[PDB]
Amino acid sequence: SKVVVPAQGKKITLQNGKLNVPENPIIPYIEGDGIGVDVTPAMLKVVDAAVEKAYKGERKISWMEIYTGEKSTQVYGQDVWLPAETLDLIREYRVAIKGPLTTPVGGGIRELNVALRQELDLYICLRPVRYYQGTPSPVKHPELTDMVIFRENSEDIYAGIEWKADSADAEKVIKFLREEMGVKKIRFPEHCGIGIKPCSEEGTKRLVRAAIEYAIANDRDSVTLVHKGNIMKFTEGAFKDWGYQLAREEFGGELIDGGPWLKVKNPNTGKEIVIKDVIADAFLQQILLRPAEYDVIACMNLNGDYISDALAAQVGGIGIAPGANIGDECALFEATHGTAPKYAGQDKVNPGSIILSAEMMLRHMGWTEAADLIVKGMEGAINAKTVTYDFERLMDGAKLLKCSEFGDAIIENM
Amino acid sequence: SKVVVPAQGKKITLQNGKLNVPENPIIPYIEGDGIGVDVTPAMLKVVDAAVEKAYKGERKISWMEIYTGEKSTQVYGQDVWLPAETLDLIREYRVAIKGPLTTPVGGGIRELNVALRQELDLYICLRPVRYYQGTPSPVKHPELTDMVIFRENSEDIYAGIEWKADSADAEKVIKFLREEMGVKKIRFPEHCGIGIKPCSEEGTKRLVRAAIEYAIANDRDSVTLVHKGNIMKFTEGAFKDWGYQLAREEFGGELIDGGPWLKVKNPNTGKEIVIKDVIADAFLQQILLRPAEYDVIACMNLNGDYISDALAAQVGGIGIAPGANIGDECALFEATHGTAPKYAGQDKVNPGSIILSAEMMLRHMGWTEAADLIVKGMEGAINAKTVTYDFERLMDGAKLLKCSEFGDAIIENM
Ligand SMILES: [Mg+2]
Ligand SMILES: [Mg+2]
Repeated sequence: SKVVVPAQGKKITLQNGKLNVPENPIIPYIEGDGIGVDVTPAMLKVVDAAVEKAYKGERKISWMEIYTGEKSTQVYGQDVWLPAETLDLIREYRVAIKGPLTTPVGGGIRELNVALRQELDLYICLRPVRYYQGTPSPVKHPELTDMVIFRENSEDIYAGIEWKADSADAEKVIKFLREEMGVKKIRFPEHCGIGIKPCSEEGTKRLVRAAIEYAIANDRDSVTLVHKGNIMKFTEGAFKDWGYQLAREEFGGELIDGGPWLKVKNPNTGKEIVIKDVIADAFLQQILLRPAEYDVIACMNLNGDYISDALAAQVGGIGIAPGANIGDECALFEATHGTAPKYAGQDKVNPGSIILSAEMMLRHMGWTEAADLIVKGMEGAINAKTVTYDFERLMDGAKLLKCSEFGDAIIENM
Repeated sequence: SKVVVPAQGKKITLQNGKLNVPENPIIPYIEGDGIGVDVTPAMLKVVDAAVEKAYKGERKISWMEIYTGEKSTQVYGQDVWLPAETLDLIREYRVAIKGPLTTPVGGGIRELNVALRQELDLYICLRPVRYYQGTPSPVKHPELTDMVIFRENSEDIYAGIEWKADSADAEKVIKFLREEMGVKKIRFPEHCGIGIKPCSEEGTKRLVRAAIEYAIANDRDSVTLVHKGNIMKFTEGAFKDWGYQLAREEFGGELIDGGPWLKVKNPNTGKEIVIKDVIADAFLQQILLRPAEYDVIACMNLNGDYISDALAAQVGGIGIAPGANIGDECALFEATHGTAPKYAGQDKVNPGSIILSAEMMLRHMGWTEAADLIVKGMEGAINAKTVTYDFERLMDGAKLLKCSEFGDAIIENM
């Protein structure tokens, strides 16, 4: 109703599990607030250059702007941060990509990024992190990191089931706990806020199934389930046991003998994928001390949040980290950084993240060559030391490029 | 009743907030399971050498072995992993130190380490991490890390309030949530485990008060509250707001203008301590990318768990990381690593952690000179490259010492 749907262009179709992508598909994009106004132009430009170059004019993307966050209130009225048609359109057109989103404080509004994931049931947050040769890193050997995070998006403490301290609701559930459930374990029951952490068996099994499958399809070496199950036995511990059980029941998992680790034979490459687990705080140490030991990672929402942030910082990619939120009916690719309002409009921040989310999207559409051209361009520009301010501060010998220029530098290196 | 309390020796006294330490105090020690049998002898030895050297025979520690974990079942019978007198004795004699602890699976037993903290109400987990010059580090600039973690020990999801999926209890609280609380937010209510996360106002304020005080007393530069309050508003967000409020109300905090950060003037040194906060996943990035920006850290239980593990790995100290659990009535110093059963009895693992927990204990007793001699010894042995296998693997030019020998190497460098 304020979205102008492209005159030329045709809907991506979901013909039973498989995407049927036309040569001129309509892709919804949400510009994003803050520096969204800088990085989303650079991304439209390098993606159009990359499918122009790859298919020699045969294909073109019809971009369709849709709204969420701050831009949505400037388009539909002060009070609408998430248009109900944004959710219908993402679902209708099947893939979309978004820039950073501002969520307001003072208005009782829950995080808009999370809200999209939950509302659309995009239960897989897929964050690939690998080192791009030449980016400044705080660690001695960032080349050793080549991991893929499968973070569960729909349950855990992120579900948003909580009550304020001294509220009547909190007073009530705490009464239910102490009186009806007999819980003698809340140190201070007065002035106490309460959060709920749910972990179901369908919720962890649809995620782990996606991770092992990814591992077969890209014939990766292992799947590590990470969890804090020794303390939280019935949510995080349950997660790990449902994960092993699924590897045993659906993927023909066998004990690497003695247990607990399992071996899954990739039906395609013949290799063996080790299914293993490690306690989450020890994992935070293991990624820094022995990164080559880990490959595909499956975990719950809060852990997945932390893991991907820590790993993106160690490969020097806190501004070039790609992200996808995939459900069964649609997928939403996104910049993983914030809106950085101080820099908005200066054309200076790194477009890197949203551009690599655009390559994940292209790869997801099956337009593999266009997607290969982008990681080619990226490697080329980073190696040329033709870089944006955030990388140049840390490099000696680098040429400082604006956001839009770094876009053109990716197209030059294609 | 199986504890032989020293013939010579005298109880530490708590004469209203202040410890009255005699010259021959009785200190309870729990040996620990696994490599506890290797590292606890080395610690008794370097601490006795350090108070012998410091006070020229005037003082001596009367060590009193008390039991928990696996050793306790070999002493009191198969079923007692935590003697009720362990808790009375730690509380009576005021300071104690423990080695690693095995908690069994298959028996419905909750983590013995956590259980001690909760049972004794030791609400401050105090983990100092700083770099020891010469230890192998995975990062380029570990010298930049000099942080102190104040982790809340008594509430959060660690409190252990959870129910199994398909259990009657879980069926009941989920019914209460959906029907009586109107929660439409559990994606899969069937086959779902449920965990409870409590965060009270007395619980976060007794912790933050301890952290700011530490900061005045050691005139550190800042206190960072870390939290995930944008998602968990009423527990982690509450934590941050109760923390700012306490800095404002008790420590005369003032806006570093515009907000949100506050300035506390140290009544002793005259300097200003900045009180600030940062979202926890971004913090995991900030410690690696800008460690010099952070000093004293205050956070809840799960975050504190993760932060200290990640920081100890970046300074190369996953085996020499000290720890204290401090309450108002007693304190328990501890090895922070696990029991490492494959290595137990080989005299090979690093005694480093429990020895630096012993220096924190000495420092806590006011026996400062003995405590200074230990960090002197430690620096000396690490710099001599006279080291245990875990450091030698990563060093070129190092002399490989057994656990007990590394003990003697600390006494030589004193
Ligand atoms: Mg995050
Ligand atoms: Mg831990």
